Amino acid sequence: AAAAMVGRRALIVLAHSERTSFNYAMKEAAAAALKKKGWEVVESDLYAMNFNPIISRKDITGKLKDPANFQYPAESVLAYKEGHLSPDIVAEQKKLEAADLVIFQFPLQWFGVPAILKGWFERVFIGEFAYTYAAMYDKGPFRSKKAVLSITTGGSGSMYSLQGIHGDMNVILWPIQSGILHFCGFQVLEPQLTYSIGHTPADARIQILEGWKKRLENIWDETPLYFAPSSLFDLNFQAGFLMKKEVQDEEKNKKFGLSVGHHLGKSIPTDNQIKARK
Amino acid sequence: GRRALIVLAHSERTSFNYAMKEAAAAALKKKGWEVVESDLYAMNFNPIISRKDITGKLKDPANFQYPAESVLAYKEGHLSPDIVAEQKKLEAADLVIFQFPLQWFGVPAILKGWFERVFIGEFAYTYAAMYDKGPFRSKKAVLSITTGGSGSMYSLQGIHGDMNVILWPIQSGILHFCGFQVLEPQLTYSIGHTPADARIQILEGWKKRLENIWDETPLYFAPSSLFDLNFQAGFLMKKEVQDEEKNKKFGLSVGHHLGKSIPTDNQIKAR
Ligand SMILES: Cc1cc2nc3c(=O)[nH]c(=O)nc-3n(C[C@H](O)[C@H](O)[C@H](O)COP(=O)(O)OP(=O)(O)OC[C@H]3O[C@@H](n4cnc5c(N)ncnc54)[C@H](O)[C@@H]3O)c2cc1C
Ligand SMILES: Cc1cc2nc3c(=O)[nH]c(=O)nc-3n(C[C@H](O)[C@H](O)[C@H](O)COP(=O)(O)OP(=O)(O)OC[C@H]3O[C@@H](n4cnc5c(N)ncnc54)[C@H](O)[C@@H]3O)c2cc1C
Ligand SMILES: NC(=O)c1ccc[n+]([C@@H]2O[C@H](COP(=O)([O-])OP(=O)(O)OC[C@H]3O[C@@H](n4cnc5c(N)ncnc54)[C@H](O)[C@@H]3O)[C@@H](O)[C@H]2O)c1
Ligand SMILES: NC(=O)c1ccc[n+]([C@@H]2O[C@H](COP(=O)([O-])OP(=O)(O)OC[C@H]3O[C@@H](n4cnc5c(N)ncnc54)[C@H](O)[C@@H]3O)[C@@H](O)[C@H]2O)c1
Repeated sequence: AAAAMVGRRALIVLAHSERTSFNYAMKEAAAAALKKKGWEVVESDLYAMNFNPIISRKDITGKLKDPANFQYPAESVLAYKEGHLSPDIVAEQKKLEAADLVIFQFPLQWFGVPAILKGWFERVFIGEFAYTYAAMYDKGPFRSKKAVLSITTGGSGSMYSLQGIHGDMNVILWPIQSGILHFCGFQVLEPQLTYSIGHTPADARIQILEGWKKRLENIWDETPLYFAPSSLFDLNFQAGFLMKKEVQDEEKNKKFGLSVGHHLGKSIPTDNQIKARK
Repeated sequence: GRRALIVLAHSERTSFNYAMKEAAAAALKKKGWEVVESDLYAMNFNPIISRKDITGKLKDPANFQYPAESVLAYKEGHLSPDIVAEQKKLEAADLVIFQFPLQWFGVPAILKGWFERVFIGEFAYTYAAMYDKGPFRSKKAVLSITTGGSGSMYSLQGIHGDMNVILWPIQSGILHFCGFQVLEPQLTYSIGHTPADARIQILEGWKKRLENIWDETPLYFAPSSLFDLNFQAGFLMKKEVQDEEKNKKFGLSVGHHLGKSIPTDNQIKAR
């Protein structure tokens, strides 16, 4: 009936302290659904792990190159290559290497990810492992993997609409989806947005769980979000990593920009960071 | 005698970030400001929200909810004392300066956590008082950021895309949301490839700016009065205001682009 997805691995990263939370419920739902379709599922429950989110010298267990002028980016890359990274970092890196699908489950906090997840990015997404300056965006190491955000908010969807007090949600997601995930190569799927979960009745919450589960059955066949391909740009320091001139000329006449970040002073394509286009 | 709080998020005293903090403190003191600091790494500050932040009796320990529990604790005064000490510095401060390196297109984890544990409901925001009506409307804030990448990379045509979009969640979502008037950010691009003689010039320029910082015009955000501030209306833009804007070519701000063009450098330069 569905002899598929049998070879495939999934990592679920959760950033909530309480097992009584709807965030925890969504993580359980995701794991169940994926297992049922024959995925292997690994988890990182950052609060349960008591994960340490602060970068420091202690992340390098070997010999620093220049302890007088300590620079986390350079020192962390050397340590990755020589294998004297702190073992909590390495364990997470091995889960990522193995995973084909990565799901991030968290509550929106101050228009962003929780501190503990931010720190996970900071300590685990090391140079050479997750990105290089030669291989950015679509050429990056994780180009064979897919990622998706599943977010809960306290505020209602109207508040994050084009005319809402808080403003467009597409703008809020951009730094995360483009700046962190796509930067390392991930194909980014449509975010799962659960608005105003605190004022949602029980019957509706169950529908949401059921809908999440249903989505996950075919998650791998979805079309990803649109980001400008790197090939539109001159990727060297002399050109300034600017958009190629021929591409500027092709776009001179169009009404819409390419993406939220590449709006080009024009209109932002509707729901660029929320819905795929095919 | 006005008061200033400088929040720093860098671990190394050898860093240009540390240099900029020292420069800021010197300049402000010279002009007769009182200067308080939060060096988050030096303080070994704890950035993770937990039950431990409430020292008293939880309202509902079976179904723990940080937003509700933190607000009760603020009102009854059983917040963890590390949180309270920071809150007292904020209350006193007229000017707040945030000094940090851009990390993953955002603030460092340790500063994010500072926001999460210190900007508690009732203290920093309510629901009645959002944005320009918020508790900190009498105070001014400014970001001072360093990046490794060059400014061309964050231009309209750069690989990384518009810097105005990157700053919006911080300046609007965190700072303006609580009432702060937000001043033009101090952006130091490609600090890694800047020599010592140039860095000292930059420090000197930072210092020069700070002598008149209080007289500057703040960034533009859509006033709250353009909106229907109740749950039934959905906090949407009022109909009359939608009609007045229907024909204009530019939107109001980065977040309130309204499907039109974003006013140039909305989050970087004042009017
Ligand atoms: C520091 C901070 C910053 C914040 N910033 C923002 C912000 O910028 N924007 C914003 O919109 N919000 C913000 N919030 C609010 C926050 O995003 C919400 O509290 C969060 O999304 C709630 O998710 P939860 O899983 O914790 O819900 P809970 O309140 O724990 O759960 C919601 C409801 O679902 C019920 N439930 C749990 N499990 C199940 C189940 N299996 N089946 C059915 N019902 C179930 C619960 O019992 C409860 O009734 C912020 C909160 C904090 C603490
Ligand atoms: C996890 C992580 C994520 C990152 N993500 C991004 C990203 O998304 N985008 C981005 O653009 N960058 C990113 N970076 C890079 C980061 O922003 C830069 O490395 C940072 O801005 C460097 O600033 P610094 O103060 O540490 O100075 P450094 O350049 O690291 O070192 C300071 C130098 O200044 C010198 N100096 C100090 N004081 C003085 C003085 N008074 N006079 C003269 N010289 C002085 C010191 O001697 C030293 O040589 C990231 C880095 C990390 C670790
Ligand atoms: N933008 C931000 O930075 C930010 C940060 C935090 C929260 N928020 C806001 O959080 C809201 C989500 O709803 P909420 O978390 O405020 O819900 P809430 O806590 O106000 O839920 C209210 C319900 O809980 C009941 N209740 C009983 N005792 C209570 C108590 N001690 N405290 C609170 N409620 C009690 C009320 O009677 C009512 O039924 C959104 O409006 C969102 O904007 C925004
Ligand atoms: N996260 C990011 O966005 C990002 C991206 C790329 C690189 N980085 C980091 O920062 C570094 C990027 O380099 P950078 O931007 O600091 O400097 P750079 O290496 O690009 O400096 C350019 C060099 O050419 C010269 N030069 C600079 N501008 C010029 C111009 N307009 N015309 C002619 N010559 C010019 C300079 O004197 C310098 O020697 C990388 O080494 C990496 O560590 C971060």
